[PDB]
Amino acid sequence: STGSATTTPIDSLDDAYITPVQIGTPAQTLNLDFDTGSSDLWVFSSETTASEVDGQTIYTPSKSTTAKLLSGATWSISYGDGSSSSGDVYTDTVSVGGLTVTGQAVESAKKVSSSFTEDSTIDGLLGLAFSTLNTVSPTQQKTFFDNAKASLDSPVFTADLGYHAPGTYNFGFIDTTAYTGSITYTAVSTKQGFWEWTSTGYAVGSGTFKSTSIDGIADTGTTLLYLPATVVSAYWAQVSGAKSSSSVGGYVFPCSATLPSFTFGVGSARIVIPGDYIDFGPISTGSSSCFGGIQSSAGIGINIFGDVALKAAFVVFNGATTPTLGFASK
Repeated sequence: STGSATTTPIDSLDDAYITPVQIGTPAQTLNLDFDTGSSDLWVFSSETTASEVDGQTIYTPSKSTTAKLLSGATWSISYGDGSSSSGDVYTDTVSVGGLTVTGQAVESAKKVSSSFTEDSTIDGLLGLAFSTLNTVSPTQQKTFFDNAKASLDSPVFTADLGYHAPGTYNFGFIDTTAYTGSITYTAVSTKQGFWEWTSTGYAVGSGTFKSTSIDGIADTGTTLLYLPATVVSAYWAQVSGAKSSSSVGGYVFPCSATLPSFTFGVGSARIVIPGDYIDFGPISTGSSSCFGGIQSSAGIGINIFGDVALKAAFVVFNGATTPTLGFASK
């Protein structure tokens, strides 16, 4: 089997991407944030505290003939941005882009933090990291990808995120028309439960490439590119007037600037992030100070190749017995 679904930016900045997902019988379609940095499929639901729901589409298990309470199971998750959610668990039929999993754990939110409430466009998350991170207790549950894997033509999914445009998540096949050149594959460590890999270096604009190992995670659920303070300082030093602002919470730059590109290494290959991808616009409405798309990972504890990086590439998440990551230009 295979699946193919379009993923669409939630706003004009590409702050996140939503992908329609069919849950239950008859289908209830929710728009979920596919997140390769976590491993819980959770939804706004009929059980979510009413005051914490503001415009989201909810899953109502009582209206699904295939829903079953997973008795005794609870979940609770906290994300790197400080947001959180928790609740109980149902199993139900879940389909993405024509690919169907029966008996998928659908984690129903009883509580969500304010950031989720305030984002009316995201009806929940669909985790695509390794199932070892799943938070369901006392019986840990499998991700949608893990459940689908044996049925897939090939044990892979791909992320093809657009810049200010829709893109595609494919399951079970590599679309050879979706990228240019060849795909370069690189080793993955699953020790922390992430799609963790080591970039071979970077360049700023037309500058020379610096060969250096940068361990990080491929995370579709993180908006920006978070790299070591040395790397980030070298980037922003090439932008007149750019500075790190403690008040704002990172690097800002004059909105009048033209940003240089940023290149990252994948083995001997190179992925170029155009300068425009690094512009996240005014810090507040009408401001002439703009927020940077490359930020320091210092104090996160991990480097994160988020959407800013991933959307410059066609990315293969290879879930074979020895997982790997592939990157191609597009």
